[PDB]
Amino acid sequence: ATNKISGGDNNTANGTYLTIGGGDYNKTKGRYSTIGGGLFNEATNEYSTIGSGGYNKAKGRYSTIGGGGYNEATNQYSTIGGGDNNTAKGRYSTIGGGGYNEATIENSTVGGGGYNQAKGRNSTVAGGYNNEATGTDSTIAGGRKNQATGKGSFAAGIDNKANADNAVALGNKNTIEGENSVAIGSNNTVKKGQQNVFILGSNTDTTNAQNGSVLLGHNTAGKAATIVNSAEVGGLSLTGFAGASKTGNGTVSVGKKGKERQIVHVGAGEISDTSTDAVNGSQLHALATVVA
Amino acid sequence: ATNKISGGDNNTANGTYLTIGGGDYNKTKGRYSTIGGGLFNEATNEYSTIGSGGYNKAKGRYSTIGGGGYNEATNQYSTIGGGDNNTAKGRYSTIGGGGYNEATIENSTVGGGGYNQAKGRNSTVAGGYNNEATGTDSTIAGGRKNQATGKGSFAAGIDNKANADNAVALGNKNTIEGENSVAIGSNNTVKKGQQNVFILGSNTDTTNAQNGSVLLGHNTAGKAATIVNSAEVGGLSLTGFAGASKTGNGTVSVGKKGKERQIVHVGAGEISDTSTDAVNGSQLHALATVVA
Amino acid sequence: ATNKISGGDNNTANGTYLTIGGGDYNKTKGRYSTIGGGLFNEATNEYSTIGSGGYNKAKGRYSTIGGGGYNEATNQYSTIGGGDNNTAKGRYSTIGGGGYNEATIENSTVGGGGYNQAKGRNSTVAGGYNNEATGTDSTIAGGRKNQATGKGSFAAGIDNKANADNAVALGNKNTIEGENSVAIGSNNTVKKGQQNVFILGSNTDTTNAQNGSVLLGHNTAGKAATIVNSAEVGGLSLTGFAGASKTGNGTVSVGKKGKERQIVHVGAGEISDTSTDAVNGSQLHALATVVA
Repeated sequence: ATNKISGGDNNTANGTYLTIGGGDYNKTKGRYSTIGGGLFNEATNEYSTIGSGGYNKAKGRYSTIGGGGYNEATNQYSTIGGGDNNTAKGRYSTIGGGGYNEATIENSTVGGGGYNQAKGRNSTVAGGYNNEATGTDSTIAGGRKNQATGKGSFAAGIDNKANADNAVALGNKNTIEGENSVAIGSNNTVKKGQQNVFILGSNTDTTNAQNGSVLLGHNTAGKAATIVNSAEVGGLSLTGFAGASKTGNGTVSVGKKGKERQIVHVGAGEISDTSTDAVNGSQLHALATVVA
Repeated sequence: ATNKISGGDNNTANGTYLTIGGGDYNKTKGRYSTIGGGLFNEATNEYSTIGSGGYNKAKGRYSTIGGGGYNEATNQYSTIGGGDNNTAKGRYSTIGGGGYNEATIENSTVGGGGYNQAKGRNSTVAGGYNNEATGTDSTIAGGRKNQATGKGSFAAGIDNKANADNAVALGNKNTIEGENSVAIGSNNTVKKGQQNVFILGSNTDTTNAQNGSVLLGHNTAGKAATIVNSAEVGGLSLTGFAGASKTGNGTVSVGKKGKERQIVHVGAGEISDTSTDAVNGSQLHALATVVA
Repeated sequence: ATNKISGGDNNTANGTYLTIGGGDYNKTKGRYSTIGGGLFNEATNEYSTIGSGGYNKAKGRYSTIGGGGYNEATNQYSTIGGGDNNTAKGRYSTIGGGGYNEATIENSTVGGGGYNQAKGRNSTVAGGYNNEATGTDSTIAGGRKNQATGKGSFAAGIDNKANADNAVALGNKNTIEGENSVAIGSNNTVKKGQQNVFILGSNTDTTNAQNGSVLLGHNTAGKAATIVNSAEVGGLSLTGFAGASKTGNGTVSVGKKGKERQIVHVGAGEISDTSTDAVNGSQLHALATVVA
């Protein structure tokens, strides 16, 4: 006799200090739970809340469904703002609204949009469509058809995969499955076992890119690092080159075979036997002048 | 006689299983709609919800307004968490809260903040102020005065325009209106018809940057690619250069005229007639040594 | 006698057109405020709203708390969707849900997650864990333990500090405290007084990087710019170098001492006395051929 249920013949209460504002076929269980009205809403557990709408289920302690239809807030401190067929079943999980979204682990959030999944702990999908953040601390800023399965990974745009730890995939069709790698632009792939690779470009060819490679530009291809201590030009040998690195660091690429790029506005580099500064045309000219 | 309306003399119901918790001047229409209380709230259609507040309008099926004032949730599965003068009129559209925000198409989302507009399908504005995402699958992460009119474009910071397809504008005053281009930093412009341009820099001059150009650094200027098959130094001709590309790929720029940059820690490149590897100072020194 | 309070012996109303749907120990003050039910909820001021739950406080005009526990919406047009111990005390501030989140200034937003703080005007934290956006127009896209104290700054991933104006920190452990700088990758530091520095790389050494420096790649180190007008190789002097810039622009770095990187697919640059185009191996070979 502590409950305030009113409205319909089929509104049922099974507990203490429950309230149903009206509508019909609404169930309440537990203690201090509330349904504002609507149709076929279930608010069980302690201190749960359903604003209204239809076929919503707020099981779990301190759950909240603002309204809409077919939403399910399960688990402690869940929140669904509203929308269609949203499922917040993580602790402190949040779905702002939209359709068919899932926030399934502790502190996961979905801002809205459609068919988004925040499945990682502390993962976030701000909005967009068909985005899937699975890694711990992963983020999808928005867009469509992104994946962020990496720990603390970040993805935004269309069809990206930030699918290794600390992966950054920005733009369109960037696939990252190698640790600590970045791809910004379009159509870029960093495969598993290609580590520390950085791409600011589009339509790159990363077949031959070793670990540590940097790729810049449209149509740029990776290349294996070669050790060059010396060279021979028709009997004449040139020895003592600096930067003939033993380690496999990879190479900074600015184009591909047949589609090379000029590097412009380069300052004059040191000319000495230990110098690893790049050389510009005026410096080579200077020497060629003497060869007259 | 299936309705539960109570509270004020001016609360009106026109339908089946409607509920008004209290307050005054609240209207309900349709079936299974609910107003918790407050003032001048309109909940029409089937299964709509208004928590409370004032002058809110939840027309449209399965609409939800949590509270606040002057909010309008129109169209199926709309959600407004609360706030001032928010308009969610897209299907499954969402506005978390804030003031004067608009989510107008299917699956669009506004997290909060002020004067934000998610007008593209699957578009997202997480928050901030005066941000406008118009493209399909476009994203504005936050900040102030951003635009994302491009399909699957991405913008964040202050005063950016990701206004071409797959455009990435990050930081302050990056304007992109050329396809598949990226600008990260400050004060960068990629105009319409400048395609595949990548800028990691600030205050760049892109007047002379052709398609495919890469600009790195503060004050960096673009430059037109030149074909250089050979050169002549005082009667002496040097022929057979590799990388004298016929195609217009653009050029990687690291500075501007008068403010050139050295490129440092460059590994020794191949010295052969097909070599497109960059050359360091020790390599030029090596040859100069022989010229003694 | 304009109020509709029902449910418990300890539900109190002190104002006009207030409503309490049920539960117990709920307080209402002001005009047109509403509590759906629950336990120990306080809805004061004009047009405030509490859906239900426990120990929630909606002071402030047009406030909204959807549900959950221990939430406090203070100040005009505040919104808390639900969750645990959230505090929205800015004008038009928004918290989607989650636990222990704070939106404290005008137009600030927290999408969800845990221990997030939007303390800057127009600031946004989409979600994640322990993120702190303090700057005006600052953004944290998501992830864990980020800071964005800079005006219009942007951070995402794990443990970043976008802590200067227009700072972009993307990935893991990027620290930016220098004006208009960008760090994308892992373990990068831009200190106060290092301006206009751009890093696309990881584990960089920025001790010797001057203003305007660009660092590319894993393990890349900055280097001070040197003026090189001429050089001397065993009595032979080479004068008239172009790009011997007087200004301190900094240098583009591609590696570090002992771990240098080759730059590959470089187009042939102009060979003239004003040429600042980079030189490739085939061009140096061409000259070496003549030295036979």
